[PDB]
Amino acid sequence: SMDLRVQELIKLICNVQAMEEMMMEMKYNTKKAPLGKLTVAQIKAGYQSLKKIEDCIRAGQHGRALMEACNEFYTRIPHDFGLRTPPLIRTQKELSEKIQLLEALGDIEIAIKLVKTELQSPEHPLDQHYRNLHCALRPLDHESYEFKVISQYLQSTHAPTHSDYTMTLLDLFEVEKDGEKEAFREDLHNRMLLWHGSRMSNWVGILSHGLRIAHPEAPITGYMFGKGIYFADMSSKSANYCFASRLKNTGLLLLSEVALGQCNELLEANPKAEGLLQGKHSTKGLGKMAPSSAHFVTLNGSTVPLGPASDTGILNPDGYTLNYNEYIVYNPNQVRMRYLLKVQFNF
Ligand SMILES: Oc1ccc2c(c1)sc1nncn12
Repeated sequence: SMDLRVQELIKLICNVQAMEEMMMEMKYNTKKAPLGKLTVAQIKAGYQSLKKIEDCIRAGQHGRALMEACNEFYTRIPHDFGLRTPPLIRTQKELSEKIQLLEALGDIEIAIKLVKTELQSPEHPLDQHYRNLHCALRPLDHESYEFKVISQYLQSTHAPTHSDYTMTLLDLFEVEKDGEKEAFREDLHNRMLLWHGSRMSNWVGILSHGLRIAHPEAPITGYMFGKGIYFADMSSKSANYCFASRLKNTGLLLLSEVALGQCNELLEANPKAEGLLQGKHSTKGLGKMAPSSAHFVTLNGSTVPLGPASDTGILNPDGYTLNYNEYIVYNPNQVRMRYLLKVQFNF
């Protein structure tokens, strides 16, 4: 039967009640728009509505035109603000939160289809849920070399500007998504083992379908370097995207092999960065701080950029400089998911 540590992981990520609660925390109205009736049509219409809001934000047009565009969004994607006036979506940050909400609904839509029982199946439902992921998860020995390198990568690349929590590694799984090896660009140079964080609602989607580029209808300004798959070399930069809290302080972190090839190195946000590649295989947003190559090690022949991070001396002379690197590939065939960390956030 299923390892007890794998059963606990599946039970955790397949919990629809937890998805309901995360959605209610993001102000989505699960009473008016239940997760059972969630569709890709509803989400796509939501993205279309956020595009009009993006246009108002871009132009500095608040007031009544913004209020009308926001009502269309709240009609297409029901929210619960109780007795409060529904707030305007006014800042790029606010727009990003609504893109993240629709990205969460997309992975929950996948989860609701997958976390179904068949009468005829002789399997416990938990077992059926795991089989339906088409993704092997194997628990690793805490005395193993891999666990030691991954513990060090987690701790040594916790950024100094993310001092509101530490992370304790509760457990570690090897990930083997069916088909991901066969698809992967093994040929490409510059293969790095990099971080990705996501909300607890998203892991069924990510493990069963892999990391995916943003929806085509999503507002382009939601994406600092366009519609690719985003990774960090600093554990805490990625772990901030877990959105864990004091009350929900268990999250997951993913390590993937990312075939970066030649990076187009950029100093400032450019949502059209995908077009600027021109023969290059990835975008690298340069940070002020990064692990130094003197501390690099390998795991399964991928480079692990162990910290501590130090000043890169990179500055954007005409803009904000990223504190930390980020890596964007625009094709899932440049990603191979490899490890899944069960992380206790110490707030
Ligand atoms: O601009 C971004 C957006 C998302 C994102 C990063 C950079 S690095 C990372 N790790 N998990 C999620 N992410």
